[PDB]
Amino acid sequence: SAVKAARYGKDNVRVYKVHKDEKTGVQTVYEMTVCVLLEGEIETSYTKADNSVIVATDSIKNTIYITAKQNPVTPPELFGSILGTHFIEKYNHIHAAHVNIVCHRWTRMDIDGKPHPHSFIRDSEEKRNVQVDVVEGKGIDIKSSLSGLTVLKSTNSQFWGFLRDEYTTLKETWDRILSTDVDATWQWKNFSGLQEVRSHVPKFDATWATAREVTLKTFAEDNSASVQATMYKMAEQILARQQLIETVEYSLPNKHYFEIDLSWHKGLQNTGKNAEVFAPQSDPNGLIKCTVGRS
Amino acid sequence: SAVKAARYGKDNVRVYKVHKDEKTGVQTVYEMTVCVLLEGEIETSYTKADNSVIVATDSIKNTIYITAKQNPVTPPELFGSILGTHFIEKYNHIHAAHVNIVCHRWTRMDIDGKPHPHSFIRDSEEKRNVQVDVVEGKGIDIKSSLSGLTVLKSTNSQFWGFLRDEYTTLKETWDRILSTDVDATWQWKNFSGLQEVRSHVPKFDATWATAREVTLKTFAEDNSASVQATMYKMAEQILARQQLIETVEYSLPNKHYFEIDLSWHKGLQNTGKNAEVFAPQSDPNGLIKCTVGRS
Amino acid sequence: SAVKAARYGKDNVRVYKVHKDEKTGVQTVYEMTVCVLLEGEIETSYTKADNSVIVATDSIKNTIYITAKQNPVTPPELFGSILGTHFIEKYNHIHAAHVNIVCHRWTRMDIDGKPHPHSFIRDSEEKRNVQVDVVEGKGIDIKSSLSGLTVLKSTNSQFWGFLRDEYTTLKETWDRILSTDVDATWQWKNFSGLQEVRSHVPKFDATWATAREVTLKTFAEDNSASVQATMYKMAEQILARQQLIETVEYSLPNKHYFEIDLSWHKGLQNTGKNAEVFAPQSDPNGLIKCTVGRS
Amino acid sequence: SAVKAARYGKDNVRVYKVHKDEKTGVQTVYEMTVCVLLEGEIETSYTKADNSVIVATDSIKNTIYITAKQNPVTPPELFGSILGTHFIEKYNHIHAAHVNIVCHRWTRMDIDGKPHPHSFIRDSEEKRNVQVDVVEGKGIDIKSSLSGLTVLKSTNSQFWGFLRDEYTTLKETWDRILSTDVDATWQWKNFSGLQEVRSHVPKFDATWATAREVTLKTFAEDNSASVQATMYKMAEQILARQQLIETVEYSLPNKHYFEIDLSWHKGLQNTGKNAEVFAPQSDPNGLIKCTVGRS
Ligand SMILES: O=C1N=C2NC(=O)NC(=O)[C@]2(OO)N1
Ligand SMILES: O=C1N=C2NC(=O)NC(=O)[C@]2(OO)N1
Ligand SMILES: O=C1N=C2NC(=O)NC(=O)[C@]2(OO)N1
Ligand SMILES: O=C1N=C2NC(=O)NC(=O)[C@]2(OO)N1
Repeated sequence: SAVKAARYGKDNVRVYKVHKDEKTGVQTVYEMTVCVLLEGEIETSYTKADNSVIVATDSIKNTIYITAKQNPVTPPELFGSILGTHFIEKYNHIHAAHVNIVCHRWTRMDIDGKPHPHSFIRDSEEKRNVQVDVVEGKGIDIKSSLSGLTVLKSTNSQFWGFLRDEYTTLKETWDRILSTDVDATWQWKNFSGLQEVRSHVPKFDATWATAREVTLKTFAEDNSASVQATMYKMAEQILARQQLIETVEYSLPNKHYFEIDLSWHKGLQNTGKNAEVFAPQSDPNGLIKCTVGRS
Repeated sequence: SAVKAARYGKDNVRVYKVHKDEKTGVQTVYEMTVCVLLEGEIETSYTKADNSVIVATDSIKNTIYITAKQNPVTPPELFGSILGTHFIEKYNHIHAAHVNIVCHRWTRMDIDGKPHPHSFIRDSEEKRNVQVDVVEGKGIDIKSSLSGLTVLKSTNSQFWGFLRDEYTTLKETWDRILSTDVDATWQWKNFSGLQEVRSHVPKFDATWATAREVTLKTFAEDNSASVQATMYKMAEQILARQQLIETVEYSLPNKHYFEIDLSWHKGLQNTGKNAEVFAPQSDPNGLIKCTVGRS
Repeated sequence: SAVKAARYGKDNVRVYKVHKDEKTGVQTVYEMTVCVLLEGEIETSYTKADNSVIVATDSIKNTIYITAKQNPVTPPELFGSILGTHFIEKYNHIHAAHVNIVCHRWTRMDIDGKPHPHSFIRDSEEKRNVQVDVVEGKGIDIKSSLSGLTVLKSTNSQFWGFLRDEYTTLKETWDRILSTDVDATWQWKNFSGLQEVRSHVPKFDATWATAREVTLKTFAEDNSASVQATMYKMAEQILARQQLIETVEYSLPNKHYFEIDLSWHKGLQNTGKNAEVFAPQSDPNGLIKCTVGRS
Repeated sequence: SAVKAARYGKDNVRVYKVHKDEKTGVQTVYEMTVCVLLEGEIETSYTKADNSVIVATDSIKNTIYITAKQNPVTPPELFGSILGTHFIEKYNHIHAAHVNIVCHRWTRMDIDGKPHPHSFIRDSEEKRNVQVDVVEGKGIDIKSSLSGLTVLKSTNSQFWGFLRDEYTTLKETWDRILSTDVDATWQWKNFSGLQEVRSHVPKFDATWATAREVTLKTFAEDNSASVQATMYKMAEQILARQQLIETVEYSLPNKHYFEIDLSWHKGLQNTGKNAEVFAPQSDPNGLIKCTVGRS
């Protein structure tokens, strides 16, 4: 037997950082959960009880905190690139570092209509994430995403013209609820190293903002023929607005809201044009995926 | 043996309702999770296999949806009062109805700076809740709350002067992080029935808004001596602003963010005035409670 | 305004303890999550920023670990009584200690049919809990429970003869699935102090074992007329087997499994006597409660 | 722009099935959660609002229940192969079906030392899973796994000889706690179709049992040099016991239990040989992975 694949490291590392402007008094906070997994010439730790090749996961944890102390933690694409680069440069025998960062929201409070200098609210469980793979001799591969963006529209969603056979019970509809939890990922052109990542730094926040804006506006405004058709429009627009993206991926649950026929009770009309009260379904759920690239 | 207490009903009933203004096209959505538990002359269902006294939980579910179809679902204090009153009026042998409602956020989207007529975002997992106890001959007892309001301030929190003995390791501090998940409850004067509840309807949304506003502003602005001292200020202000409240209760975790001494690594200074990177602690957590009333 | 109620302390304190028999080599592990909340002459911490009355929650945490080091952690009723007694004895101004313990399962592994001396499996997420309220001048009040015991029977559950009116759609049944998550609590006679608790120590494990045995056997063997009728039988049996219990409480969800009519597809018969494939319903769920005492 | 990848279907489909032996009265229950995602000539549903190519996810749900009615649901490898094969055979334009099944435990109760004919306990949240990818022209690729198997050993775990540099604070140890949640996957030789899968049916339950047995015994008996070294031994043993497996993958968190120095309190000794009370750490956690194949 032989080791065909191996990686190891520290997961679920919670990190907070504060920036304090002593001149203005304005403080800004960042909170993340970080995972770093390493690959390299580590097989003997598995096959021969050779711990000499192991950079302890505890040490990886320490390194995450040290790197956050010595560098900006934003944008997460940059921080993850710095962190991953560190491991492959510091340790000859480590040849890849896989850095996942989940960024938690701490939005500055407005109090009596003015932004507060040091108070924040978790205004959504929506996350901004990165997956930064630093692979020695193969640059830096970055996937950026937003996830946990939960939305609903109460009309201007349709679903008709789907295949009908002996397995089909679903009624066609021209007016339904659509709700989802958006998971949207944009995959960057490979970067050659940390200099090239740094050279594009403003594009990371800008592209995240674009992706979010396009997602919301397209969801709100598209009189949707299907989840498939709507999500494709989102992806093509994001690709058109950032040439350093190669692909955009969406993964969207269709979180069903079922009509409730109440006509058995005193002839109450609660379906079709009269539908007001619905049963949100926790499960099951449609799950619709696609990855869009350029032709 | 004998039945000393009993209640039963349907829990975890998800409910959506839409309102459609056909003139303007503006749609408004409401989503809840409802629990209704009944008490009454039901002991023989337990002791004698007498199901004749049981209003089936399935029927309670149906009734929740019917009541939502036939009545406003907002404010939740009103909806819960209507729903609870129904059971004690409809069924002679049912003498209490305990209605819990969790209201989920669906905040209208702004698209290109304009409110969208039918698209919504779950802008926070914060909930607005009610507990409405309709007890035959004893009116309607309502507890309103907000919960899951997660906040952090990066300075202007202190904790010194606490008891120090042989069990104490905690250092005094004059500048720390404070973060919590706010659970705040206001208990209304007993209402005699549904007419009296209806007579105060505007006060429910207004008092929720007050409670939220006071919580946020006091958290942001109080240079906090302790969680205890800050939460008391919140409660006393809410009591001063609504005379139909009898008590205000807060339950606040102290979600600790620990300094990380990095001085073992190249003399890095990350404590005290130099503290920038912290370790959020998932557990354990302080838990601080109080109920404030009028003197 | 004035403080009508207050308590505070440390929640979510994870604790592991090992016992090592150096003679035999057999090791035994215990794992808990502990919460201790204190009451007393603490109102000025809320009203006057008086921290002198606060035993820091950090110190309460330290005390939990010290007490676990210096005492048995089993049975949890005893450990909680020791821990609660400590606070009211050590601190003149503290007059109640509220101790909640959740015990996690670490069941010894059998390897090649022999119990292993130091290896364990989390064989269920079922918990054994206590709530120990030590109140100065009022002894020690203990509620013991088991929770998260998830069971299903595939027949020998019925539900017919329930009230039928204009809100009822549920069909009567003489053969259905019954599944629940058992939460069962037994409330002990008040104990005068720690000596009296200690004098009954063997009864704690014995009564937990009885409660579990009775729950399982009654669930399995009762051809159930309703959740109500079955749970009452469990409670009355437990009361008959331990005179130092005053009441037994059950809280049982009815975790519904719905038939699926497939007759629209090629006449497939999957209802009534032909029902084989069912749809487990995540929500909503019936919730059935009762507290049984002696007549 | 163009669709580079797409798949869609129904997720989170809960399924129960009962088998009833009318001769013996013994009933046996199965409960799963199923996901089926399809690929094929579906791009126009995304690009052109062409729903004609969509087999509705609702219909996929119906098909799961119909297939469970008409076929065995065990072993899950077989059920998933039947289900996946159905979609690629029934629909010309569908060319892959990706079937994930999570199997939930319903272990038969023993009551008064005898197996009960129709009562079951969720004896662990451990799962048995499959991932069955049926790809037209490319057979059936099956990955089988066990997950959520939570274990702890209180000694006979070591970790010393790891790399030490300026990022390292971790003390070497020759006696520590090791706890993990086992996720173990075995990847089968490609099968040509459903006949070949059926021809190996007994091997599925047998190999799952082997994997579980080896995991437990190796964990219990290996005086572990590291998670890496122990998990490799598990994988090599499983490969040696089933030649139709190509690889075995483990993913193991190192769920840390930290010593608590109590020497600040009355000289209490709770470290090293005197360590009895530990602090389980919820996060962060080491995460150790490897995939083992044959040389
Ligand atoms: O039943 C279905 N209903 C759906 N709606 C949709 O937009 N696309 C689908 O493919 C579908 O996803 O859930 N299938
Ligand atoms: O250690 C403590 N630190 C705290 N901070 C606080 O505001 N009050 C407390 O009572 C305390 O709550 O967590 N105890
Ligand atoms: O619809 C119902 N079905 C039930 N079954 C039951 O055992 N008791 C009830 O009161 C019931 O609880 O869920 N109500
Ligand atoms: O700090 C570490 N401690 C560990 N223990 C271990 O068995 N292997 C590691 O690589 C390690 O994983 O968590 N790193």
